[PDB]
Amino acid sequence: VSIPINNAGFEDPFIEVVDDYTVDTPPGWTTYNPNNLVPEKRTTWTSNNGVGYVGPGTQFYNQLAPEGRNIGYIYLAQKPGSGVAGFEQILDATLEPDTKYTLKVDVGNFGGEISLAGFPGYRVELLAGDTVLAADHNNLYIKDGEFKTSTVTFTATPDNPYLDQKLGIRLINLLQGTFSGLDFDNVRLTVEPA
Amino acid sequence: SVVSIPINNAGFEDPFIEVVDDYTVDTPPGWTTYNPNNLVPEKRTTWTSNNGVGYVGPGTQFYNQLAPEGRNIGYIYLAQKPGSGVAGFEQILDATLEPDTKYTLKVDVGNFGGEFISLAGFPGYRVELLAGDTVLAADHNNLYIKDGEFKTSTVTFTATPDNPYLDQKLGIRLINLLQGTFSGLDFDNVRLTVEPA
Ligand SMILES: [Ca+2]
Ligand SMILES: [Ca+2]
Ligand SMILES: [Ca+2]
Ligand SMILES: [Ca+2]
Ligand SMILES: [Ca+2]
Ligand SMILES: [Ca+2]
Repeated sequence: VSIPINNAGFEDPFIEVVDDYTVDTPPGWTTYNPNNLVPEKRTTWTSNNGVGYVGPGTQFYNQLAPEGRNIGYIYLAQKPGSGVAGFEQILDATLEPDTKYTLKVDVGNFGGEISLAGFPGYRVELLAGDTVLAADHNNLYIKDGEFKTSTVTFTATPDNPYLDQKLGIRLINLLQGTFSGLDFDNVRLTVEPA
Repeated sequence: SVVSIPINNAGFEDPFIEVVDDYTVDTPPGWTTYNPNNLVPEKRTTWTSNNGVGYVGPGTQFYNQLAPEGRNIGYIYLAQKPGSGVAGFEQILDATLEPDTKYTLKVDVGNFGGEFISLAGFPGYRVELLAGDTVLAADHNNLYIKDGEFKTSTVTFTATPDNPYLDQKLGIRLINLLQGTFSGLDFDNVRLTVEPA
């Protein structure tokens, strides 16, 4: 009923200090970088992704991390309109027919003070091979300091072109606004019979 | 104070079609053909890629209900293999993106069934709410629609005063994704409303 995802809640690496965070791609995820917005050689000033600690006393959120200690974030330095980037993970599971997939991700708009107000917008995708089967493109209004849960669902029929191809997830910073950073957490993919 | 945004031929009711299950193969009034991948030729002949309007009236073979609104639906068919690109309808609206406003776009998306060369199967759809060239929010094939049925796609978007695209023209796209066969789908009942956030 549940499909396994590595580091699904970005709990690895463990981070001790409040509001600390990494600037390396979270383990178990690759950087989705179709427009080359995330450079090969990262700096703390460049487009970046990583993991962050949302602990008691966080200046980023009114709540704690939706799950565990940690969230995964994407930050883009380029100006709005330059493209997208984010997290991708291809799974060791395949598109199977008469099956309904439910992808749930929590999407965070962190606030605080540089000022962190505003949002670049998000997209969450369910892949089979290279094909986006279903995606939530920025449908939820998320206020600074809050998380909302994005849901993407998909049902494959026996006649689907992409059966037995590898399932995948993308979590995308759209860069359609500033402050152009956002957080994700608690990735969940469950199957049930159609 | 919820108010709607004018859309031309929002229901594809223009033009009138008298005979049930008959259809035009030309771009519907008030809409342009979204063809970013040139999939739909300028002159259409029935078994080529085309789009148009179609009458869903009593006795239709194509659906387990009549049209969601009025007599007519808007359809898009693509003859290429699943994977070759996307095409559908676009209409740029008169209104412009406004701050502190929640937008609600609702569209009925249809998966016709039957035979004609077997119509079972579906290409995938995407509904987009636009400002300028920017897709603010979109429903990329999020609803499972059985052959013979319609489902209501909903796209919402709240504009903040810091939004980079204020005062750009609003737009709507209804897209055949070409990720399956039979590679035709219908649309109907396009509505866009605004209300304060
Ligand atoms: Ca977590
Ligand atoms: Ca650090
Ligand atoms: Ca923010
Ligand atoms: Ca109609
Ligand atoms: Ca069909
Ligand atoms: Ca229905």
